[PDB]
Amino acid sequence: AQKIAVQKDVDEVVAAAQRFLHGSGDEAKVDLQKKASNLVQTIRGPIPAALSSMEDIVKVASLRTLFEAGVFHAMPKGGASMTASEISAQTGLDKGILIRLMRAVTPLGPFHEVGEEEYAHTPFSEAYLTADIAGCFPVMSNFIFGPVLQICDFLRQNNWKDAITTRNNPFTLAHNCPGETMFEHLYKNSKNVAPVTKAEAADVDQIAMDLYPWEERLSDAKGSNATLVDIAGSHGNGTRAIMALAPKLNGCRFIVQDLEPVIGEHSQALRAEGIEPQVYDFLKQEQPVHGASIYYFRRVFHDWPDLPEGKKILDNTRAAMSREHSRILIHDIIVPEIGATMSHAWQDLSLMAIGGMERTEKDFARLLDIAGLALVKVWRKPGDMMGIIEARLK
Amino acid sequence: AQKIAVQKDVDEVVAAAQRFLHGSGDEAKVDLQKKASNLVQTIRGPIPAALSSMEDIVKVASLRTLFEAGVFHAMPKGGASMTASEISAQTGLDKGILIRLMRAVTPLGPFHEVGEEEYAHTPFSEAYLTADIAGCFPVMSNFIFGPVLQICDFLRQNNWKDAITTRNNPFTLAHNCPGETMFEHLYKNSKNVAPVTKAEAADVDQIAMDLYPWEERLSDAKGSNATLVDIAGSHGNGTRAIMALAPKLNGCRFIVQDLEPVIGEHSQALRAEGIEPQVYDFLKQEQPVHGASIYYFRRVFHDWPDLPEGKKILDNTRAAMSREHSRILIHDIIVPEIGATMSHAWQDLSLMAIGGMERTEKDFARLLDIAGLALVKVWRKPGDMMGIIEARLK
Ligand SMILES: C=CC(C)(C)[C@@]12C=C(O)C(=O)N3/C(=C/c4c[nH]cn4)C(=O)N[C@]31N(OC)c1ccccc12
Ligand SMILES: C=CC(C)(C)[C@@]12C=C(O)C(=O)N3/C(=C/c4c[nH]cn4)C(=O)N[C@]31N(OC)c1ccccc12
Ligand SMILES: Nc1ncnc2c1ncn2[C@@H]1O[C@H](C[C@@H](N)CC[C@H](N)C(=O)O)[C@@H](O)[C@H]1O
Ligand SMILES: Nc1ncnc2c1ncn2[C@@H]1O[C@H](C[C@@H](N)CC[C@H](N)C(=O)O)[C@@H](O)[C@H]1O
Repeated sequence: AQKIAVQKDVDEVVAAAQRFLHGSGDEAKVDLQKKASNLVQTIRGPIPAALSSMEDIVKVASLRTLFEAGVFHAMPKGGASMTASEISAQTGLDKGILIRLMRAVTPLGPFHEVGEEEYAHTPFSEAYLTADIAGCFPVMSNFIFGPVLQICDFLRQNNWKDAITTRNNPFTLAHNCPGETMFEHLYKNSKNVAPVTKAEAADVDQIAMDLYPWEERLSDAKGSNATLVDIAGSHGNGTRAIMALAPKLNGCRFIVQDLEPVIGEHSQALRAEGIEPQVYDFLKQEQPVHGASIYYFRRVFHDWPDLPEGKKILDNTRAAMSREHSRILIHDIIVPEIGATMSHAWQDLSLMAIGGMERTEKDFARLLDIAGLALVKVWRKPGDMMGIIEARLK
Repeated sequence: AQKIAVQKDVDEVVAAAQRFLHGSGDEAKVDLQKKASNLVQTIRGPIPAALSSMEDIVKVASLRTLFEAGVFHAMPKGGASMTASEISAQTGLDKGILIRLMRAVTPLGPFHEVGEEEYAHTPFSEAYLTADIAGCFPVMSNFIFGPVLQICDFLRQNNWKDAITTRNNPFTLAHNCPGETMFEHLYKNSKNVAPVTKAEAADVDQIAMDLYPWEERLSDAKGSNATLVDIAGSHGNGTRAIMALAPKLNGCRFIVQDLEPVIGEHSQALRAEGIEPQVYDFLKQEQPVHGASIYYFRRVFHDWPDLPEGKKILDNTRAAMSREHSRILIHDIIVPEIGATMSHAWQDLSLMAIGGMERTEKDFARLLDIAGLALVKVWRKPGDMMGIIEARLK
């Protein structure tokens, strides 16, 4: 047979493993994870591997059900087992459904099938209980997955032309709410604000904030100029990072603006840590606080297309700047023009469903020129997916 | 670090590989594919691996869009490349959308990113163009995936109780058609009949038909008794298999019954190969042809719950039998009670969305007793997922 295929792929895994296990602080790790995948695919063969999409779908379905139904929380941590019966008992999910669902997440899924109707946690299932995953994953599976699946349906309505807008997209199609942006439609139900703000807090790859010199720029600023605004700062974790990074400071104003339901959830937590909670909308208003150090956008612009909303953000902010004292900092993923990762692809293509997108370097170039903005410098410590786009008035 | 984790998992892959590469005609292969997956998961780590559900989702989305938009067919086979521009040109899918979508299916996806806006087929993407995958995959992604994703939503409506029925399920919820069974709602639009009949024809794991002695049983039958009926035979590929298996025959009637839109698509193809195309409905009618060799159900019962429809099938067929001359053959997956595969899980849990299910041996036991039917013998050549349930009147 073509068992030969397996050998070559095993060899490469073995090879790539050896490399990974004697480098330092990267390409090695990614390459090995890639050669590891090739093996699985090669073992299965092209035709059986095409069935992976169906397998993948039920697994995401069943994981989502199980997590919502309280199964992850009812099951004992540390790998102690529990029965179908005892689980169903504590959650009220149909023991027959639960048994069937479990089959999707034991054979390889993050659970362990100890024995007949007997299941256990592993660290991979327990990872779904951590702040990052537990804040992120439910929101995505309740509100985003179904839309991403309907991308095909939306573009088919336009004979594969790009009709996507912020208010007419696979999200509005799937949740039947044409005209509303994703945020608008979620915040209308107030029960959603807390989960969504937690999801907005999720930072799985640990964003690097020592990427650009805060201490230097902010404390070379005299008086009213010395003040940073985290626009759409949400929680404010970005601000707190910055503040931690430079305490080499005087009395410096630190403001976190965002919509009202967001400002509610985090306000007095922010007053506490010493930050001004300001309610602001960069779509219906011009930027209030004038002539500041820098106006800082973190994981904001990828929510938006270049026009209309993209230009209006930067235009409503040009209003309150200073030709040479203020500066603008966009902090977001910079997609390579070749060799994108699945980390790149899943964030970008999810946004696609709500009319957002992740931007190339040349994509950020277009955005700046459109708003008559001059690129000062792009900060990136490569081996790191996010850079900062620094810019000024032309 | 815990680079140790990678080593142990590499070792096991290497080990399981060596075993697989000196067995014969199985557990070896599955175990290696399992240890291969562990490695990928271990390399990524529990928290980053939880993000695999999001990655998996966009990949299925983007594959579905690309295949529908005609990209798989526009691209040259054999690994010759083609540009974003030349592809968009031949399909009219937005070159900007196409570029973004491609990122989900190059890094590991079945395509190869030759260079900037330059992509190529590999045998893994070309596999999507084969009869099995190309008949199966579109139907699933258009009609089934979205429902499977909404399993959680449906059961949440019932506080995780099992409300699922053949006409009230995640399918009726997602496609908004409460009251219709999956088949009813698809056949209402006649453009769907041809794709769905091709999907029904899909047989990816190559079902074993030499599993039970046709030559022996059929040709020990005198006269009007000697006649087999493939109920819901669709295409009739099952019948043709059987006929090929025994030509050691006299003039033996071979009938393939199914609903009308199915009988249309395949009728004169079946008359041709010498088979009686009969229109029949085992929900609204009793079984016409009386006292036959055997009544044969292939990949039928997993479309149905035990009651109502399950019992009514066997009851409408008991009508036309012979206490000791006729026999009933259910041919379907037999789920193990432990160590289910993802192959088991994806078929069962998809059905779950339309109120169907795959059955245990003890599950088939319940079904038989409920219809007052006696188990003669279960045929299985293990290492093979499907058996036959042979049964008679009690
Ligand atoms: C789900 C709601 C939001 C959290 C608001 C989110 C919006 C953001 O602006 C954002 O930063 N996000 C995430 C960051 C992250 C990075 N590592 C772990 N989490 C994230 O998962 N989901 C989102 N995201 O991004 C891919 C979305 C995609 C489609 C709709 C909405 C969003
Ligand atoms: C999609 C429509 C059907 C083909 C009618 C199908 C019904 C069957 O009875 C069947 O046998 N099927 C398949 C067999 C197969 C085995 N290996 C490759 N294909 C299959 O994919 N899809 C289905 N299937 O089963 C998991 C479904 C699941 C949910 C709804 C409908 C179905
Ligand atoms: N019209 C709007 N005006 C101002 N902020 C908005 C608007 N729409 C959405 N947002 C906020 O943009 C933020 C997007 C967040 N994902 C980013 C928050 C934060 N900068 C972070 O990096 O995590 C949310 O907090 C939104 O509430
Ligand atoms: N009420 C019904 N009565 C008779 N056949 C039905 C009914 N509903 C669905 N079917 C058929 O059941 C079959 C299910 C197929 N997946 C199986 C066909 C074939 N036995 C095979 O193994 O591939 C389809 O051909 C349906 O048209």
